[PDB]
Amino acid sequence: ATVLLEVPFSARGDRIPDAVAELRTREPIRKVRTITGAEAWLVSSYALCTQVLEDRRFSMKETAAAGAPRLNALTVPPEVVNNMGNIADAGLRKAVMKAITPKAPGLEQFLRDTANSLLDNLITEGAPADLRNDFADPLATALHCKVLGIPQEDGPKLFRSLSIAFMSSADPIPAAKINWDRDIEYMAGILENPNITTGLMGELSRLRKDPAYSHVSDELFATIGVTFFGAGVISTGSFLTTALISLIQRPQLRNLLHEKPELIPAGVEELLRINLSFADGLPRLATADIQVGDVLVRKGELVLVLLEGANFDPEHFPNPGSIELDRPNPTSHLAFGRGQHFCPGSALGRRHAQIGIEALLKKMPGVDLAVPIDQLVWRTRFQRRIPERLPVLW
Ligand code: HEM
Ligand SMILES: COc1ccc(-c2nn(-c3ccccc3)cc2Cn2ccnc2)cc1
Repeated sequence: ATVLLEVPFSARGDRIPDAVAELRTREPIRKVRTITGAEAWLVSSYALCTQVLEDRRFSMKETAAAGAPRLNALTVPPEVVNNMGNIADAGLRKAVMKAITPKAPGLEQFLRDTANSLLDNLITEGAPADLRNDFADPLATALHCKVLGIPQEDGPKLFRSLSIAFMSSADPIPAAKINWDRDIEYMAGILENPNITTGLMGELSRLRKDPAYSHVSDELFATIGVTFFGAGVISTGSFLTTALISLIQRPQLRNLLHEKPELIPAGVEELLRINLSFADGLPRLATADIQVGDVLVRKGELVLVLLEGANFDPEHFPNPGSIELDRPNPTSHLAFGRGQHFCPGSALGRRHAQIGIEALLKKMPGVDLAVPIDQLVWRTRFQRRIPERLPVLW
């Protein structure tokens, strides 16, 4: 006898398990057991993943309900699971989304300067260099301090919350509440700090004192800062890191993008499509009985939308494991989700990766792994898949 199939299948971010394609072909929605012991429906085809994400009766907010089957333990207060809904109800969605576009004058040049300085320091120190800890993550942290309007010198401490905040744990995490409360206190202080006049926090600070927002809570304002810093930094740092592995693995593509940087946006779009950064399916709780493929999902059941299921589906992306810069449907992947909860930072995440890669290829055109790929250490029980270190030479 065997036990019910357990998710996640693998913490490795450098290869997709053969099991994904087998499930997609034979059982594109099928029952699995999560790390908490709960049962869930794992959805692994493009067509069914899109159906789930585009039907709001598969609810994000209700995943936080007491007694629900859980993918993993909450690491934030349950109301924060509905963060974007709370932002919209407060009348803040347009202002938040304007503050986090990569369009602020000087932002791209800031990103370019920061990337180049980080790379110069690695060259001075000599190979091997760690492109996660000493390039991709600092670049993500610096970008998000700039976008939020907060001091660069505060970035490192805020960053150090993230290896716990973004755990994917079977049980509640005591350190997560310690760090959450401290970071909330920090952002609350930022809102009262007269030096903070730019970026997302500068704008929130002004709206907070505007009569049209006098009954929006100070807790929500601080929460926006904590959640956008954390989600943005973890997502961009982790995506860039694993994208760099996929690029290093492909010397022909590396050289092409070095020789024609105008193709970097199309290359980043394919790197997004093939990215394994999300460690778990996206969770949703059914609020009605809904037919998904051959399965009638019942009200109250947990559904997990496997992004690499959709993004490697050959019915939608032929030759799915190959980076092709000339696909006719290049942005139709689900790397940023789909529907009501589509990533509000998508443009910023694209630009972070594009500029980081452009700078790396100019400074280190011969970049290559400094260890055999099987020597990378894949973080476990985390909401992203990332190597603990990414050692390179050039
Ligand atoms: C390449 C980088 C990024 C990737 C791959 C990514 C991926 C995603 C995905 C897949 C979702 C949907 C989650 C779901 O539907 O359950 C999402 C949502 C979200 N992302 Fe991103 N993201 C990235 C960058 C960013 C940045 C830069 C920010 C903020 C500065 C950000 C903030 C958020 C937030 C707040 C949500 C929740 C949206 C909602 O619930 O409506 N992300 N992201
Ligand atoms: C729906 O927009 C969201 C945005 C962010 C989060 C989230 N922020 N942080 C976090 C960030 C910084 C410090 C500490 C915690 C962790 C999560 C993800 N998480 C945990 C439990 N359930 C979801 C959530 C929603």
